Amino acid sequence: KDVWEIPRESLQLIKRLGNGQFGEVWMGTWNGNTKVAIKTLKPGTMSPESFLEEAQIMKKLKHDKLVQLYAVVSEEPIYIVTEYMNKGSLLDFLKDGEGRALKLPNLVDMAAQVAAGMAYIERMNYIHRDLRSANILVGNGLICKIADFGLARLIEDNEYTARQGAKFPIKWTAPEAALYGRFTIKSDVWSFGILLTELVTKGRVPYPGMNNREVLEQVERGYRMPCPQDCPISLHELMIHCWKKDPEERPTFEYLQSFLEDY
Repeated sequence: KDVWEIPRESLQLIKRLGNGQFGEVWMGTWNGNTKVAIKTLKPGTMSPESFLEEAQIMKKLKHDKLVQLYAVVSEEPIYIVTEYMNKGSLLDFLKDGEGRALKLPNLVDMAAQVAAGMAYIERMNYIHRDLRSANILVGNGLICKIADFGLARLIEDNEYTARQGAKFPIKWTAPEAALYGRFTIKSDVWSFGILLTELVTKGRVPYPGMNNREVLEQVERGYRMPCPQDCPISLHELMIHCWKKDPEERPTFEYLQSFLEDY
């Protein structure tokens, strides 16, 4: 029988943690002693086969800076049981005073963690496609992990041409991806670049006064974001590095991981 399969009896949902277009994520315990997170699938929403494509990828990706899969309940409603992160979303962790009081050297640290996780996915020939503050979960001791592999794909030749329909976060998504549906690890690099922006401005929304419509034209014409306040030019140059038009010209997460790891 399946090694990851588990009996819905051993799961005791206790609190809603978040939502999704295909399901609601909950907090609950497994076998009465381990805190877990359950990513359920709303019945009339998506195919059990599809929902499960995320779990399939999760069983193939194991890194410490990546939310780990604990089990799966393959019968409707589907369940994806994973590691529970105390602090919650990086986005909301910054939007307060706990992680908000956080000083640079500390923020740079968490960033280095996200690069390490990305570097792994890089080597694994995977693509996240939805990299950003809200999808980064924070655990105890300022630990940061990448979560939500709903749109993650194993890179074929080198990119992924979506159905040219799905709508992605215009502000975090690279231009060649949202205009040609040409996604690559380099596209996440662009997104990493915008995450720095967030992680550096207390979880502010990228491209302040503009809208997905506007942001689409400036970036295109070659205009990027300016160095955020109390933000070194040093790592803003890192951000403009991540926002280059030619993806080949953008750095690799390996580089990125070390760069932030050194200061």
